[PDB]
Amino acid sequence: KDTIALVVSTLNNPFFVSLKDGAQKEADKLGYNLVVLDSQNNPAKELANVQDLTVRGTKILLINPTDSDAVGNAVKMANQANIPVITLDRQATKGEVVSHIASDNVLGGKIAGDYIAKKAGEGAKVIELQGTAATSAARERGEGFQQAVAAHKFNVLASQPADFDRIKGLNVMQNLLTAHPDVQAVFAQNDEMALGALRALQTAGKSDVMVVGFDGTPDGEKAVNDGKLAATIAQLPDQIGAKGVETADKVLKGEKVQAKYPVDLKLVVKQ
Ligand SMILES: O[C@@H]1[C@H](O)[C@H](O)CO[C@H]1O
Repeated sequence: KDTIALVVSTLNNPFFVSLKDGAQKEADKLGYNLVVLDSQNNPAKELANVQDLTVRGTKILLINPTDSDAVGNAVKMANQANIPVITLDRQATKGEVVSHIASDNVLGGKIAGDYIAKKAGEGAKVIELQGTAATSAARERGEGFQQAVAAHKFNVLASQPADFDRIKGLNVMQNLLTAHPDVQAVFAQNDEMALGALRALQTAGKSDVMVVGFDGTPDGEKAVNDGKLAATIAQLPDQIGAKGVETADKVLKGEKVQAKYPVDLKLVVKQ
């Protein structure tokens, strides 16, 4: 069996666990050996992961960048080693990439903003918990959210990165809460930060604040169902992973593939 490598940004996020399971199930299906490497959100670790794979007989590299701008050196090393690179979920700003597979994060952010305006009303006072700064996913969701801010005249009280992490999202929201107790709604750029934000609101006794997450992970869907999370934009991580391995197969078989493959989003609300 030919080996396909999957370098994922982190395995400490349910979203990336499902992405890995999607790839594993498709690799099993198509008869490939799948090696999984965790970069642990560290560009230095990511680079070393890629350097080690280029000599393991890896035929194709599926990579989820820890940083869209810094991953360029790793992609270029794969390029020198003649190993095709497919990015999943986040882009690579530099280096040659065969195909990129992800959601429309600009649309995702806009839909989140529109839903908030529908519930909390136009001109609502909002806070935004942004993802890791140098990732295409976070940059795009902020951009889509900025279109909603302008359309619905939201008053953005504060906007700060909590790095797609639940504990950080918790602490950042705790601090912004003390400084802006008049917040009406919060857009968290992933479900982990949205879950952390809910816990901060719980600790602070603020039951009145509407929170919108992003991903539709098991925990995020449970919160929406329990009525704790107002909504989440569901992604299809398992299908981003499957589409990556499927696309890896086509490349290895000499079939040309599209440069971009979108994966649908869906607004998830209770009922
Ligand atoms: O799309 C993914 C998911 O939202 C994850 O939760 C954080 O990283 C983003 O790039």
